[PDB]
Amino acid sequence: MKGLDIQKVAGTWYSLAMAASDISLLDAQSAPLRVYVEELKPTPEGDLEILLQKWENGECAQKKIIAEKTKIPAVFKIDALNENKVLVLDTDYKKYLLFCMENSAEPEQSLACQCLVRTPEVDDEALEKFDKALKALPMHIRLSFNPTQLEEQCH
Amino acid sequence: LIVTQTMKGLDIQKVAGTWYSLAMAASDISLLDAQSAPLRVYVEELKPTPEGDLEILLQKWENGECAQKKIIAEKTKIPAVFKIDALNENKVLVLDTDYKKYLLFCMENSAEPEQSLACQCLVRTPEVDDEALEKFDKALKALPMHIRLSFNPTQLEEQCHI
Ligand SMILES: CCCCCCCCCCCCOS(=O)(=O)O
Ligand SMILES: CCCCCCCCCCCCOS(=O)(=O)O
Ligand SMILES: CCCCCCCCCCCCOS(=O)(=O)O
Repeated sequence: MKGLDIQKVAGTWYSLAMAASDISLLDAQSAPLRVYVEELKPTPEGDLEILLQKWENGECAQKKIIAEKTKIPAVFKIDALNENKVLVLDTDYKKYLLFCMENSAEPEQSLACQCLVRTPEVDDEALEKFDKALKALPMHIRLSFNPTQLEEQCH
Repeated sequence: LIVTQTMKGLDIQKVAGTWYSLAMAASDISLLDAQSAPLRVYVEELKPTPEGDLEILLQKWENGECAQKKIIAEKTKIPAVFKIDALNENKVLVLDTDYKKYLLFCMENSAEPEQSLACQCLVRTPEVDDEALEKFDKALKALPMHIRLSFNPTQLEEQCHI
């Protein structure tokens, strides 16, 4: 996607759907890449704070990741445990956001994608765009959640 | 669910032999998610019985080993529909097949049809058949699936798709 206005993706988001290239990365509620985005907050430094949930050590834990802008407008660099690049595939700011995360050292084995939406409702158009994008990427696991799970901690 | 194969009739003799679980999908994530999830089963062989029933050799990951089991799917008065004695799955529905390449089937609890629904795409050889996967996806479009899994040929050739 050509260009991102960070100010315009601020606020609450819900992880409506996920997909990954390796099954074991989303294989469990405690799988390494099973993360639920909650809020995107621009920082005074111009970076993007990501508030998300992850099942860790037997509890739903909050994690804070900083996405720094790069020379490519849709690509960010995150200091995270298992991923280091986030690519925003598509967004309308107002309804949905499609992104992918990967570890640049192992791009194929680490690729995961998510469909984020602004409200805890099944956005069929967002899921259609997400599936169309996934058609061209080597995904072997796909997960989708219902609004009740979307309103629960760690779904 | 529409058992499309019911109209065409099912010839058990022509489904005999080796099969590979290329893809699976389920309405409830927790039933198919983990490697030891209850409905994460891998069909190995179909063997018609003298009674017209269908013996099924399958693999299942349990307690850090995988295990093999033989189950008997019993014929019914409706073609492509079978009864299986399992803890919480009791009906197998053969959605589609061409006998020579792919076989789309589903398993469900008739008592709890939607929360228990799982479906699989079986193929004759350990290769990715994207036509089979496309028929599988078209069938899944009308089912309330929330998890989908597909495997690569090496996993197809491995015990328990390890
Ligand atoms: C019988 C368990 C019910 C748990 C419901 C949790 C639903 C959240 C999404 C599925 C993750 C769960 O996947 S799991 O394989 O780790 O259980
Ligand atoms: C423009 C912002 C769009 C990105 C929002 C979601 C990115 C969060 C990625 C989590 C990485 C998880 O990394 S991990 O090491 O904890 O598994
Ligand atoms: C070509 C048709 C193949 C049909 C295979 C059906 C496999 C049955 C798996 C039941 C899982 C067991 O679940 S349980 O929890 O109830 O024991």
